[PDB]
Amino acid sequence: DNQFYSVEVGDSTFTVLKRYQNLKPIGSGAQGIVCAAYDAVLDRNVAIKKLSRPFQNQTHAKRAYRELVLMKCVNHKNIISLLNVFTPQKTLEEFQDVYLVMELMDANLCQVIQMELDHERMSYLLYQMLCGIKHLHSAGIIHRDLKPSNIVVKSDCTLKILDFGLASFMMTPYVVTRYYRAPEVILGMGYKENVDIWSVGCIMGEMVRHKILFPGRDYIDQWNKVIEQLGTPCPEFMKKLQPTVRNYVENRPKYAGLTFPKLFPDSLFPADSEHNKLKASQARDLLSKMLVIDPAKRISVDDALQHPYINVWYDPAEVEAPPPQLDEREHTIEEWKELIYKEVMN
Ligand SMILES: COc1ccccc1Nc1cc2cnn(-c3cc(C(=O)NC4COC4)sc3C)c2cc1F
Repeated sequence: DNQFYSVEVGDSTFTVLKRYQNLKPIGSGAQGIVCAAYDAVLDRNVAIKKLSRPFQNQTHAKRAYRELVLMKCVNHKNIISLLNVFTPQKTLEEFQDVYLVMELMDANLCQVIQMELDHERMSYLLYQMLCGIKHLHSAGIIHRDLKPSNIVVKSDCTLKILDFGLASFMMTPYVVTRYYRAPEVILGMGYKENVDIWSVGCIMGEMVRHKILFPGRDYIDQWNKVIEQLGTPCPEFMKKLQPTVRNYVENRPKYAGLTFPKLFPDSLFPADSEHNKLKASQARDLLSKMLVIDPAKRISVDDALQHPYINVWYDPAEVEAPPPQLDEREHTIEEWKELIYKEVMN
């Protein structure tokens, strides 16, 4: 008689509204377990993510409340839009789980990275990534943690971002990915909008190379791979570092740094025709303006949107959606539960 029913996807239990049918697992998609389903009311397929007791600790709760708030705060075709938010529980007292429903896409960006892509679809994905990031920046949201696993793609090239990024101690055997974070994040520097441009460059370079550009067990190894390939930054960059990090970075073995022709040889790009020959040099040129250690010498979102490799997709109304209440501090489990429950019920 109630509007909910229970199914077992994996070893997880999905209690969802009776409008969603034929639940099957898909991918990881951060912060829990996600399902594909058919929505009988909308006559379309959807993705449903379960947030199991998001108020169980500060890290889970601060992020969950931040997501739930910020999603009815953005409106752009390359940023996640929720079709529905619900909890099967009736009261605050019994409140346990939150379910997020969104349009069903087809694949991670990780899977697309493994593929061998043409310039037309490559640049269109980066175009959509830059538009979504521009929208977030214009809404006063600087991500700082873009990664392929949090960007979903459709078969027709459409792309959406999922997570809104950073704002700590976890208990599970689930590890965070850090390879796409900017030197500002690795070195605790204070940042600006183009901190997300470094992440786009890491993604674009991985699409070309089919290898993580800057892998490592932690920031120690990750930093070595940055300076090994890009070289030690100029004395101006390091002047802007805090004394302690300053000493560790000044004393790291100096590296000359390879040029971008040798970092991404023409072998990695299609270049059997004249069109592909030109697009390869354009693609490599943008990479060299994005994979810059010093954020003062790093290209901005707006400048990269006007890059010849990118601007072939520009259209009058395509990022023209201005933002249509704020973060909190230290709360307890009881307080985060009530805060999250209110946002769910409105
Ligand atoms: C904050 O994140 C979320 C918030 C709310 C709800 C969900 C999410 N996350 C989430 C959303 C999507 C949207 N599409 N997919 C997806 C579908 C795949 C697939 O195999 N589809 C078959 C081919 O057509 C059936 S693969 C893949 C990555 C997702 C995976 C997700 F984890």
